[PDB]
Amino acid sequence: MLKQVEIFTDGSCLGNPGPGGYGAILRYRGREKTFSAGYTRTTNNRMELMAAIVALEALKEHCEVILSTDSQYVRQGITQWIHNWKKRGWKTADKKPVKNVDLWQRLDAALGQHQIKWEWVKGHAGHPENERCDELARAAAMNPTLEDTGYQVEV
Ligand SMILES: [Mg+2]
Ligand SMILES: [Mg+2]
Repeated sequence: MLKQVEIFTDGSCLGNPGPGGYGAILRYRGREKTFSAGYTRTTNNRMELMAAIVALEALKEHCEVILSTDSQYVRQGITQWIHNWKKRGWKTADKKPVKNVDLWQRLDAALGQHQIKWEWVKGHAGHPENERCDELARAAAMNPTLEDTGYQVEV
């Protein structure tokens, strides 16, 4: 029996690129734990990944994780893209580098540590933990303290 935990994630960004942040909630037994940090120039999609990465890397043993997010980008990557990446060596079909490969690879490493059941959510409405993660992410985007060193500036 693996430890059973719940993770909720969201990203937020004031531009594209602009200041942004991530928010994550990790719930196990009774102890609830929040994660957030703000970055001076990033994208929403990079913050969506960081939220999952940071919450997963926090786990210090093999767990059964229920991971809830409304990110259509993470969903597309998890369910549509990463299988192609793993047989093409993390390049596109045209042999080009994959966008955000630094975070996708880091997320995939953390994903391999646990038994993940993904819960895709249509929207914040009717999901209080996912809306709290948006609040956490937005709060960090309004008070950025770090640089997103992996963001390759597209502008
Ligand atoms: Mg989001
Ligand atoms: Mg958001």
